[PDB]
Amino acid sequence: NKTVVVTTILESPYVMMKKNHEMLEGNERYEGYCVDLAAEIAKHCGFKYKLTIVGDGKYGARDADTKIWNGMVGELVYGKADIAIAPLTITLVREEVIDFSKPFMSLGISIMIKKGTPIESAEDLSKQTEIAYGTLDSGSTKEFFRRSKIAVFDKMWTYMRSAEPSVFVRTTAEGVARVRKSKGKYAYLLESTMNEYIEQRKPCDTMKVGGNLDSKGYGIATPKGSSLGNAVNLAVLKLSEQGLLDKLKNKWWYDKGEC
Amino acid sequence: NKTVVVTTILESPYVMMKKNHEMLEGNERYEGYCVDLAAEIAKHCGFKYKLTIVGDGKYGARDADTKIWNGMVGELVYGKADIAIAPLTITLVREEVIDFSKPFMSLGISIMIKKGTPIESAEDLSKQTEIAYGTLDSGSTKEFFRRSKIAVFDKMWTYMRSAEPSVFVRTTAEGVARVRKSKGKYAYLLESTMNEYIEQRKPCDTMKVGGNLDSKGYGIATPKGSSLGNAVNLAVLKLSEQGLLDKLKNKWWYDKGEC
Ligand SMILES: CCN(Cc1cc(=O)n2nc(C)sc2n1)c1ccccc1
Ligand SMILES: N[C@@H](CCC(=O)O)C(=O)O
Ligand SMILES: N[C@@H](CCC(=O)O)C(=O)O
Ligand SMILES: C[As](C)(=O)[O-]
Ligand SMILES: [Zn+2]
Ligand SMILES: [Zn+2]
Ligand SMILES: [Zn+2]
Ligand SMILES: [Zn+2]
Repeated sequence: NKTVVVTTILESPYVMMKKNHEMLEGNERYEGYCVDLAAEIAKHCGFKYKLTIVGDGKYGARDADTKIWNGMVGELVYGKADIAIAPLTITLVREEVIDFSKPFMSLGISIMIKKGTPIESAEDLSKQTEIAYGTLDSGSTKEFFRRSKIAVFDKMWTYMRSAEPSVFVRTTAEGVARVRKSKGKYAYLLESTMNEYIEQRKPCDTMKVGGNLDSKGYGIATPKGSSLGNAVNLAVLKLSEQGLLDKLKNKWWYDKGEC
Repeated sequence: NKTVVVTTILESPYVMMKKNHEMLEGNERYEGYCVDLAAEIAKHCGFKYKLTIVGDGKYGARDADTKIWNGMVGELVYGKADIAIAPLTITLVREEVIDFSKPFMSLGISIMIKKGTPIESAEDLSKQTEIAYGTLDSGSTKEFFRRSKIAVFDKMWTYMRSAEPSVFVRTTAEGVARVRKSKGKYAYLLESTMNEYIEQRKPCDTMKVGGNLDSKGYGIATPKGSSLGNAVNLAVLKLSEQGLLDKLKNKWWYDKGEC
């Protein structure tokens, strides 16, 4: 019986450093939605675990011409972690190389603007040029636009992939800072979950506008054919049905919202 | 190469008899979201199929005494069908005996009222007796209330399980008709998908009120360990990422709206 290595990512409010983390040890250094969820999954499946932050700070993408997976997906694919408990989006290209539980949280790509920005939709972004816009790198949102055959989204991708300087950012935090610092001249495309969270945080100067561009979910991921997969899947469904996932969302998004 | 037997259920707008069904044969008798979905799934997985309407007209529940499954779930469990393509809710007790694809559509339990009924929430229903309320039999909504430790819902189940005359119905259509003819003295608990569909159909006298009580999804189901399960799962994700599922939702819900 071995300690399960959990890969996750510093992404608020999923996993964050506790204020006093320096004086704490192991799993106690972290807090957030996925820290709470990991404890519950492990309890219900009966395993001990170690939270580890993914080394390259990425979600997971396959390099073209190198074909190596980076991020949390890479940690699973190459045997460095036993399970990923993170806001990791269920996508076809990932499900081909790793296993996902049923989803524990729903989301869709969405638009973040600085308040007052003259934008209400993706169509709006696509039909103008004054306001720049981009996505996270090495994630499922970038891939959505890269692959889309829908005219509005193809138009946005054609713009974003060629825009200079780059409209892509390394972390969600970078995208949010760029929105806040650009006086309305930058909009950020990110998952509704993260958008909704930031909307509840000081300085309360951003907001989600328009509907979501797609509809999908986060899943708990394991290496393909892992024996952990079945129990983890059943645990997600149990925690869903018992209302835990709704409680955790309220706790980390809304209960202590600052706006 | 064998023709795949698909079990499904007559439930609008998922599977409906075409107006001219009496002169049509086989799969062409039927239309709707799940008829379209079946055709897409079959094309991407490369099989031929026959749509069959579930014999007992039920989704699926286990008899507490005999432990025998009925409905579509039973047809899969006992080898009568190869796959279920229907608004079949992903649940823990079901996933223990059959396999589900990743979800193709989201839903939550919701309240249907006759327009003008003084009800805004589940909490409202629980705190009164003038307006009776019930659910579908042999489905996931009934099981939700039976197994709910949440205060308001637990209170609701105690009322419903002992209600006389019975507040439970055999079909969604029976529930809706009961709302429409009870002059506001019956409210129906049903999935948001079906609620939102009915609200857009003549005679436009019903309404979805309040938020959803939970958050979950429908999946394509296969018997445990079936060879079809893998391909079906990937096909759902492909259709999701293509925007096809969104297209079908708009086609059958809102393009066909008449209120
Ligand atoms: C997260 C709660 N859901 C809803 C949900 C999640 C999700 O990824 N997608 N993708 C779609 C395409 S429709 C949808 N609905 C859920 C949870 C467990 C089992 C099924 C659903
Ligand atoms: N959740 C995304 C990362 C965030 C984004 O791409 O917007 C993923 O799994 O790649
Ligand atoms: N979709 C439900 C049936 C409808 C309901 O229970 O409200 C099921 O799979 O059981
Ligand atoms: C397994 As428990 C009810 O202590 O989270
Ligand atoms: Zn620190
Ligand atoms: Zn628990
Ligand atoms: Zn197709
Ligand atoms: Zn009770």
